[PDB]
Amino acid sequence: GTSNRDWWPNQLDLSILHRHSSLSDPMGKDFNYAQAFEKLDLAAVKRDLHALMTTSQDWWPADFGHYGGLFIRMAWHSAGTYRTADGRGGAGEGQQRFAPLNSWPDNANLDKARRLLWPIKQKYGRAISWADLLILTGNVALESMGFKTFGFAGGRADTWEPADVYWGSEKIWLELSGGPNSRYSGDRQLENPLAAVQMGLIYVNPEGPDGNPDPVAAARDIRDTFARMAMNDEETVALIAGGHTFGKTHGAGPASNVGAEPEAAGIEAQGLGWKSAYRTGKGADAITSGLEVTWTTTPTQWSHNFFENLFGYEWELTKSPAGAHQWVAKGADAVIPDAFDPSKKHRPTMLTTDLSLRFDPAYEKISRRFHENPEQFADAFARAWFKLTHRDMGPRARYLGPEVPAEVLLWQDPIPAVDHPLIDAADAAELKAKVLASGLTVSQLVSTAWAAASTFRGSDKRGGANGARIRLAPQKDWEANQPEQLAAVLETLEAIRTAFNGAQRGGKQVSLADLIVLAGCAGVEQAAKNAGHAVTVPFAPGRADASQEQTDVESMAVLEPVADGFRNYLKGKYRVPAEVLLVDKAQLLTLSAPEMTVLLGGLRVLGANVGQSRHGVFTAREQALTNDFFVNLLDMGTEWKPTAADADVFEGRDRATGELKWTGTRVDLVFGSHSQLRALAEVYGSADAQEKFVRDFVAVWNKVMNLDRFDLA
Amino acid sequence: NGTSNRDWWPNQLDLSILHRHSSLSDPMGKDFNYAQAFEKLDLAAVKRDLHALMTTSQDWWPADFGHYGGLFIRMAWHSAGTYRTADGRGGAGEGQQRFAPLNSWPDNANLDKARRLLWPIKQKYGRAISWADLLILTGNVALESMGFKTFGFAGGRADTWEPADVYWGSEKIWLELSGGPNSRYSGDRQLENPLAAVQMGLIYVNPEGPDGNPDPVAAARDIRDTFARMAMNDEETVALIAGGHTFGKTHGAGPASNVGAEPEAAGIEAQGLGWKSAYRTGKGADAITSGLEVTWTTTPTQWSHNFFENLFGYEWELTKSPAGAHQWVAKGADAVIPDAFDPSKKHRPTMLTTDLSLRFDPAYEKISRRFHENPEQFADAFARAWFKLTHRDMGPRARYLGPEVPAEVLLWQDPIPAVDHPLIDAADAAELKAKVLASGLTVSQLVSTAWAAASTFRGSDKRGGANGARIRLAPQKDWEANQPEQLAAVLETLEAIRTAFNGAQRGGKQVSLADLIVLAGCAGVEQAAKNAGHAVTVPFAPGRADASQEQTDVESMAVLEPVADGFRNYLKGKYRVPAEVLLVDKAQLLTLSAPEMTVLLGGLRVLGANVGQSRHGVFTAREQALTNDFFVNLLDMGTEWKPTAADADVFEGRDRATGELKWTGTRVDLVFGSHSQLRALAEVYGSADAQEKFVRDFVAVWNKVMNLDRFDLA
Ligand code: HEM
Ligand code: HEM
Ligand code: NA
Ligand code: NA
Repeated sequence: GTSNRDWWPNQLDLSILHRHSSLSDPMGKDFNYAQAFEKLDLAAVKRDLHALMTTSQDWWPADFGHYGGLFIRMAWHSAGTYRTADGRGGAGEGQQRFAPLNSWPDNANLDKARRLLWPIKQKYGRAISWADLLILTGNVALESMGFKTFGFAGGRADTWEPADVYWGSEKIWLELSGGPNSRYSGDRQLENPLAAVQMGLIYVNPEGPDGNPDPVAAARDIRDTFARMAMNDEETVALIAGGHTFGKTHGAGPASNVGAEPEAAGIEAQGLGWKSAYRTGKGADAITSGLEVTWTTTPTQWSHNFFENLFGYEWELTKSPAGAHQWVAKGADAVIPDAFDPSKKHRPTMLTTDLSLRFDPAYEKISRRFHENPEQFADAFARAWFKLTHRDMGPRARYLGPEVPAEVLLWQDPIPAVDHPLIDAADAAELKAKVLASGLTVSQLVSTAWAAASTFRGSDKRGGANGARIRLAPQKDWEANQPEQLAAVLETLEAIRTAFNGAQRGGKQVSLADLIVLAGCAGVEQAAKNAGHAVTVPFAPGRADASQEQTDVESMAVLEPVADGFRNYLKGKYRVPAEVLLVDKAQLLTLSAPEMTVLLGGLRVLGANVGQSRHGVFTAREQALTNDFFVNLLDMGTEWKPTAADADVFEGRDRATGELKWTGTRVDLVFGSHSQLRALAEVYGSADAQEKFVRDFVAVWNKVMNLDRFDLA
Repeated sequence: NGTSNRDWWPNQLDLSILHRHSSLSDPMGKDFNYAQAFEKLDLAAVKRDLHALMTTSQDWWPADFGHYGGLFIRMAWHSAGTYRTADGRGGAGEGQQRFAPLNSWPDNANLDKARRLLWPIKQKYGRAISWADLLILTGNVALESMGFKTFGFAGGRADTWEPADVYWGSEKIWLELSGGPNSRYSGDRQLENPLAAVQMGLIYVNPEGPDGNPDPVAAARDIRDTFARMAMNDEETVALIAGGHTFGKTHGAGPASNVGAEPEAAGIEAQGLGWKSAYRTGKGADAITSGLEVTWTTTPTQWSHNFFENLFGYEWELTKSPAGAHQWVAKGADAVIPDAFDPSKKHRPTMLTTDLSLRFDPAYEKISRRFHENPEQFADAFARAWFKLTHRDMGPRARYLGPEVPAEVLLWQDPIPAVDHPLIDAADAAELKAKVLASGLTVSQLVSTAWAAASTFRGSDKRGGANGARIRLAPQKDWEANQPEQLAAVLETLEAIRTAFNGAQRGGKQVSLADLIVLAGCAGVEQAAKNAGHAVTVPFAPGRADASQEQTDVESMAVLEPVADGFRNYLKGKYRVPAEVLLVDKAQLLTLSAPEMTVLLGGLRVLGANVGQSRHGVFTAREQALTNDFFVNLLDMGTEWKPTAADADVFEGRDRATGELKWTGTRVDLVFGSHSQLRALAEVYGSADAQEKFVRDFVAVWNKVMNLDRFDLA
């Protein structure tokens, strides 16, 4: 059947904002995963997982009699889709069980691994999510094989539909770079927000870049992709060598023997795929990647044999039985066990990408340190494995269960504990009046609180106003945050704070994080009063203030808003139209289309635009909270045309006289163009809508202010 | 553009249709009730404002003849005109003309203008009048302004907030003529169900003639077919076409190549409008809409009997408009038709091919002549047909709101008689459930009968459902999916219970068969829970009434026959669309989400609801017990599944280790173990902590289905 996307393939896509509705969720509206998980007998689950490890199923027999390498790969791929650019991907939603990830070529045969876990999932039901179970299974694999993990936290609630993630524009799986939808340009520059070299890969190609078996060039791709997943060189080496201490690859025959991926497979395959016609199609005959490498002499036991082999041999370029490029140790004896025939041994083998860890000079230094000092290796891998598998989990307040590591890690964006009584409702009223008596304006207050709170992204639960990181580097100097204006606001609020905190008894104090948000709340109430309407904006205390030393400035970079349509801001010129970036921002903020619409129309009239731009400020009562954005946008008495200077800026003129009334950007005018968004704008621009507009604006503002408040969850 | 799952797997089933229209996309609060808003609207004030608008010409789209009435009648007829009786989809009832694709169909060109003219009134009255109501009300006021007395009007069409998911065809080219790679025609001009238009982007037919051939006789065939697929017979069809074309004009002042992008394709600066034209002033006298240039009557802004005087009073010659389209001009006629803008110009009478159909098709000619000779008959038929057109998708009369609702009950409304007696109470319900369970009717029989009765409902046009007890009447009683012999036996037993209970009452209390069928079904579900060891309560609301055969139009009922009902593992024949797609379509008509579809189907399988007692998907050894066995067995990896060599749509589930046959299933059964989203939902209900959740969710969805048509309780 032909669909709107067929007819109008470039039209904006709002359905990404309405995913994850109560309609698609099988759990009741009142289900709380954390409450379920907190009563799970986690130790029982781990005993069942430990037993599974060596309980082979004949439909996918265990290599070496142990599923631990398969499950480590499964967990690494669950986490391994994460990109720092947008926070999207990662293990936190269990999306490996849905399309497309369940059918990526790099996820081949992980369908088998997840099917092996259905009995346990069935047994414990809603008390352990698939998302949590994939990671826990990887940890138990590690522990069953003699590796001491760093810990584990539960709390990843399951999702029920595919996420809407941009994974690239190629139309062919695994397409090599330089096609019509190439994700590379320039001198091998990978397009943001992507963090993989080919469509359907986790990070890099195991043969080498676009299949060229050069370990030195492959290392460049490794470094780039892993940095786009928030991993540095030490962590990268630790992870790759750690993982490839275990198990094996599968390439026993030609790939043409492997059939349809799960989403393409017949109904009878019951959710599995990659059925293979090569011999038995499984076990000793399995084909996954097409490579046939076994790294260590004890694939089912932690060891330091990976680096012993890597540095103890020179390596020769060869082909697997499927024709893939891979490496074999020169002159070596047959010392590696076969996965099924106890009478057969094999030479040491390596991937191109493994040899990267010796042949890239910076990696070699780390690898040599880890080979000489395997205890350093083990501790770096434990820490990296916990970061890999937790990087999208959000604040430590979300971590559940008895195995949470106590050590606070800089990458967690930690927030200090609160050790003092909080302000009450009368205190909050006192502080709102003091803020308004200071002379800070509605625009100042709104804009500051907006800046602080709107760094949140629901993709990885980073950002938000908790921490008061807006006062620290690098947030205080981001262009969108108007650094000179911001510093003046913060100085005034810090003086209010000092004065209130100095008058208290009992140890009650207010943090700057809370006062920044409360102050914005006062600005919204004041704006409403300027419009002739008394409203109270909700406020929940309990945010704390992080220090500079507790803030990783490099990792915070990815949270800079380079496009924030809510402030009519674009840092530079992008290929993607500004309205598309607005809906992307809205999705990261967890807003629906109605919420996005009200929020933006209110922010325009409040003075939230960066630089005090008049674009979209369709009011003569700026700093009053009215629906004037919508009534003026929708007025057919005004005609709009792009300016000669800038096609992305439009003038609104009176249709009869030509007199200039307004200017606006694409982000402003989309609300009067897109048929769905216009329908929303009409509700808030109707003559009965003043009360509704204010109430819904207050509700969405409070939602934004609370996005990172998992202490209140 | 970014690659999507639909790009990778373009045939994989689409569940998002079941989760449209969530609370997320709706700007109104979850407790907004449009009916309550509407009932406090000052409808008379609205109508005065509409009357004023008719002659308030805007310079960006100047009014023909100084009166927007013809544009607004066309706007309202196109709002209603997308309706198809096959699935009940389309029509005016959701205001979908303001969203894609309908807002940009070629046949809806310049109706963007019409809607924009109505924004000030919409703004002024806000939530108290929906767009969907306002489009039809405007059409009514246009007719009244121009001297035609309407049959009435009902409000209550709530607005919707995103595009509906309707199959409009498979063509990938607007307006494609027939016989292409995605043709909606095969055979001897057989239009594919559920479609009710000849070309992609048309309302019904091509005004030049079939595939552009200007033959009024063959055009008539397309008209009859498409109109019938919109629930309209010959009398109604002639009344509507001639009634409509009593007003206004078409627009074709220059070549079509002058007309730019439709609204969904236009630039942001167009602010939601489209079809900007570079021909002269682009508007008014110079307007280009269809490409045809026809004005039917000597008074295009006043109700008249001139359409049929012209149609029969002249012989007609084939000509071309200024844009090159085929149309007809009256041979020898004087210039008697006014110009829309220049008082000094007059024009000869002109007609479309499809208008000439009403004279050259022999059946239509007889009706046309009758209307020409008896203009009061014409007026009354058009009034009634205009009301039907604009209300056919509104559902039971209980939904109709406001002071202008016609009192007359019309057959097409599938009327249900008023209840005029006390209803059964809770003690009575318990007494009747006990009687039913003591009769020896089985769980299977009770569940199946109530399912059959209630699951005819479809939310597209709000037809069907268990109210009325139409399952006992023709044609429902004879539908294959309803198991006519079994059904007769059940109905005879329930009628005997009914008669015995009703005969013992005082005070006028009685129970309808419609309620008893539903109550008996509830008792079946209760019994099945008991058989599983579980206490359970199934909610029941009395108040259904029994309709008569005479209140039940058998031909209109035919389109409600389930030819595919995955919930009973039924498919009447072989179809091109795979059975699991048909299941999701049926769930959409039933208003079910994916979790509800899932739980419902797995429970109905174990209760014995399958047609013919088929064992397909009956994955239990305790049939007639309400358990989650369907899910636990479907998900057991100890079973391997393969299609049979006899029928590739039937699968055998064998023990993986022995080969022993354990079960058989269809595509509708197995999709729950294959589709990645459906399987996720099956896993919840197949978990060891899920038995009570399954029962409680099943009871809820069952009750939901039993009450779908209960707009008396709304
Ligand atoms: C440059 C990065 C990496 C590359 C190119 C890569 C590549 C691959 C490939 C091609 C396979 C074989 C799949 C198959 O045929 O079955 C595989 C297996 C595996 N990988 Fe990696 N890998 C990378 C990093 C990792 C990381 C970070 C971990 C975990 C910490 C990991 C753990 C594993 C394990 C445990 C296996 C064995 C699976 C089994 O025994 O079934 N790898 N790797
Ligand atoms: C066989 C069925 C029909 C066909 C092929 C048809 C075709 C058309 C076409 C091509 C136009 C010209 C559009 C333009 O260029 O502006 C039009 C105009 C119009 N039609 Fe029909 N029509 C049909 C039935 C209807 C019905 C059922 C009604 C309403 C009861 C209706 C009412 C109108 C009116 C009032 C106009 C004039 C619009 C104006 O003045 O702007 N027509 N029709
Ligand atoms: Na994420
Ligand atoms: Na409909």
